Amino acid sequence: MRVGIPTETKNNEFRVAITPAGVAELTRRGHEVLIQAGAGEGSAITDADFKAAGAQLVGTADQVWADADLLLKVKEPIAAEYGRLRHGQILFTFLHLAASRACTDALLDSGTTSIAYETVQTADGALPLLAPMSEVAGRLAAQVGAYHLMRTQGGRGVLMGGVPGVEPADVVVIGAGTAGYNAARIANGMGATVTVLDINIDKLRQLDAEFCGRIHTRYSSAYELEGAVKRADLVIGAVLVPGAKAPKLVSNSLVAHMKPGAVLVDIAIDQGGCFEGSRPTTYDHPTFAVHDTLFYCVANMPASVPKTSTYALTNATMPYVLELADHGWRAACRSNPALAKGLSTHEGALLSERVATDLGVPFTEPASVLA
Ligand SMILES: CNc1ncnc2c1ncn2[C@@H]1O[C@H](CO)[C@@H](O)[C@H]1O
Repeated sequence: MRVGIPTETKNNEFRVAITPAGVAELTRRGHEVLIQAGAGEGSAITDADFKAAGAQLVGTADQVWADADLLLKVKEPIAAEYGRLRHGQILFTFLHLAASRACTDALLDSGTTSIAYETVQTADGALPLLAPMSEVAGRLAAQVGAYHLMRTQGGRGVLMGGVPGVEPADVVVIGAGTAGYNAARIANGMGATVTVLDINIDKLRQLDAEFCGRIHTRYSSAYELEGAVKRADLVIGAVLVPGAKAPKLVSNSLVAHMKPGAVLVDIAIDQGGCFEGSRPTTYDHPTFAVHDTLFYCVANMPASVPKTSTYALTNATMPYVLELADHGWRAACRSNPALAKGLSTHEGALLSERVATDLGVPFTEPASVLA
């Protein structure tokens, strides 16, 4: 058994799918760990750090993919990587197959076995590998929203927390899930007057207790959302629905009635976004205009703080990585139903019903390959 970790190849993808701690634990259990030279540098992990932990440093991506029985990544394989996919390999990474027929087809045709980080799901319904990325994105949303509120960024020119005697930014967070909770928490810590909207009153009750009412909570009726958004300096869209696409909760018509220079940060942009006018941008020109407002729609936000997010992710993936390495995909999935819910492809079979219907291709019951 060799576990291989290649360098991430997507635009501004600085994260890596393992850290020296994880390398140490794998090598201690008798597994070889092959890591592409430079793979951790985006995350401030040097080749020397990885080697001291037991990793075999490999000069090329091609050798990692060729030699590895278990291949750990952060993002989905891109076109340039399709020719590296292999029948006898297990790939464990964020896949988002519903968003790519091409990626889905590449995995099936290769016959490879793949497990998606984002559909690994515990009995209580939680998504333990997606969770830390939602936490990072939410906290990032507050700090990037604060920055783009500066007049020198085209924003309204409002300081998050005000100063004594002067109004703070009015911040509206749409969605009180993991991402939204974390956005409201940081925005609140910066001094902003934060209102969180959700249709799940239990989540609002949780926010109300945690901050003793300092974070305002409003039931998200259409009337309430319009009114709050109209008054906001900063709107953070954090309604991320697990699976298919995000609802368009904020219309361009509504945007036209917003304060000039208001900033809208969509952290559901990887699901088409929850604003109507949202188009996925990137760090080069992260913002565009919509009716005198500024939209921030950068996809893959956690990639911008890789030192943090590499650890957040791999801390969460570690026990699954160890199970897969120790026991192989089938035994691991048989023993751990949370991991089985991530099973995506195997030997040309597509194993996600939700992915299959969204693409309109056949689905093979996961039970048929596990039992
Ligand atoms: C108005 N429409 C809406 N407004 C506010 N939150 C919503 C919403 N639709 C879904 N959500 C919430 O989004 C959160 C995270 O996806 C969940 O807590 C949902 O309850």
